[PDB]
Amino acid sequence: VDDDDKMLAAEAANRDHVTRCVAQTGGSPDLVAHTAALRLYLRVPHFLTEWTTDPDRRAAVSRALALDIVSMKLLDDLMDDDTGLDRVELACVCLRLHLRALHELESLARDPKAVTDILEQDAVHLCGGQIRTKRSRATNLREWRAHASTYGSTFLGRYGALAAACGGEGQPADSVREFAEAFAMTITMADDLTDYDRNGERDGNLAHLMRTGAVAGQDVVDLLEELRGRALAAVAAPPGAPGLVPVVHLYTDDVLVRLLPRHL
Amino acid sequence: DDDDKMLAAEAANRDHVTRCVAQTGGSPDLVAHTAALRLYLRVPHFLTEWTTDPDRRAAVSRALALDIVSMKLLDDLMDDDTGLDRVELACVCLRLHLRALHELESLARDPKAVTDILEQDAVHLCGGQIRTKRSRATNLREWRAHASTYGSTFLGRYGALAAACGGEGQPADSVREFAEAFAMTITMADDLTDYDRNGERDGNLAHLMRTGAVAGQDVVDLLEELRGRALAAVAAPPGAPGLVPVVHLYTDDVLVRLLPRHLGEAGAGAMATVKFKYKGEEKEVDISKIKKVWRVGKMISFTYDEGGGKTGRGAVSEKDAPKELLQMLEKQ
Repeated sequence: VDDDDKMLAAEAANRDHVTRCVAQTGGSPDLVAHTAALRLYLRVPHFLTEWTTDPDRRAAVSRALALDIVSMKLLDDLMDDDTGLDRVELACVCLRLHLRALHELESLARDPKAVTDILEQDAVHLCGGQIRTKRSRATNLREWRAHASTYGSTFLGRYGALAAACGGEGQPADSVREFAEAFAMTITMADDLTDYDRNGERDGNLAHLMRTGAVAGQDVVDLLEELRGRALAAVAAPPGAPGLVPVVHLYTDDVLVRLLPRHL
Repeated sequence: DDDDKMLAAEAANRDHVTRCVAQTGGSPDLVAHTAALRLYLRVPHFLTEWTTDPDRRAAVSRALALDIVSMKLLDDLMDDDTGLDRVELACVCLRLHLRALHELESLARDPKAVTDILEQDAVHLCGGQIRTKRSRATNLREWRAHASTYGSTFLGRYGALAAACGGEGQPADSVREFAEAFAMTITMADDLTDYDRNGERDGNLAHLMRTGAVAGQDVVDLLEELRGRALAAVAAPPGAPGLVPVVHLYTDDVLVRLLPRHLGEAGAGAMATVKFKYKGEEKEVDISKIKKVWRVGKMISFTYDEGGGKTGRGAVSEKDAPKELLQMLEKQ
């Protein structure tokens, strides 16, 4: 039973916890399905909880994070209003999953108060950030990374801090967060370079800037190597999460080998 | 001076919310939108009426304002008909909500009380709202059932939070009972108002009333039941007597101002009458047939229409004179 077996079971367990919850609160089949298809979002909590030694606590935190992350994803579906799903269901399920997550996370945190501390702390930076992102679209790598740092990095960094706050001891809280923020940007670039064709995205989209020449391929390669570097470092801080090393390489190499060639 | 406290409270909450909206990147339009939520911003003052420490009362009142508004922005976002920017709506919605959670948890008796309360009937509230829009109501019973989740349960939770964060002397169950009953009185008022302000029709109480699907007298009985429920909760020790005029104010407004717009010609249930014996017979006439009426000592004498250019006559003790007849006296 290797790490992949733990990852696959964590993902399935998070998916089930989420769908059960969407369904008991009125979610339509289409919404339950939409929810079941957010694969990475359901998997990411497993990486964030890699520093948690108790297997039972880790599964509990993992699925509580999955509930809020999916919740935020639905809130995001609600603002783009482009999924064809019923906005009432989207809004209601979004609220329901979020409140259940607060309940679950607070019941696992050493200090229940730590949960609302973390969520409030850079709430302005994350929310005001998302507004600016959608207002002024990016025109170069500097502007892109800046925006991605809020809806991507700050977004995941928060769940990083929560996983540390609800994971018991032996948790290097700042490294868990460092990890999530660097990893979040690697995957945000991935999404950008996948969503160009799957969604027909243009304005502010990194793939678009790449093709229109506003951004150089080498710069993009450098950014990825920088993020890889930052992620590997974060997981080497004591106590350390060696399990995440292959994960960092997996997602980074994929953007390099599979996705970048599609734009250059 | 409770009126001055109530007004100040609303302004204080307005201030706290708008600054918060502004600090997050909310546009002037959105800021104005939330500043216009008058009753939403005032309601927290009613919910914290049992809070003895003024400084704590103000802190709780504004934290509640924050979340109540946020939920209102969430609702604006699902209807997507305000013309406001969906991104700002979603982001400000989340930001205010997260701020409210932080403020409330800081005032709570117990660390888990805020999230316990929000989780408790979260499914009831959320699936409740989904079903409200999924199946429009077709009678008073159905209207009331839907209204009990997005109105009563909705405000009931903030009633529970006011009690949880308002230190000692809070009759948790009563604060919430008030919130749930008052929320429904307000919800009926919105329906009877928004019929014209918004052009709302499906599942709308005023529409059900005009359509004939719901009877005026039943609406009156419900409002009376709700006034009674609210008054009782407010009477429970330690008591919040200051809320009494408030309860009557809102209930009477629905009865006096709003209801008549949907019933018209005295939809006050049954056509009132006057019973009397005349020339040895049992007689009863509808106030609608009565022409002239005057007093002679404690007796009320009057005439009326019997059918055609025909005119009736009669006299009854004032003790047996219906309210309507007695009013016709003053009005004559």
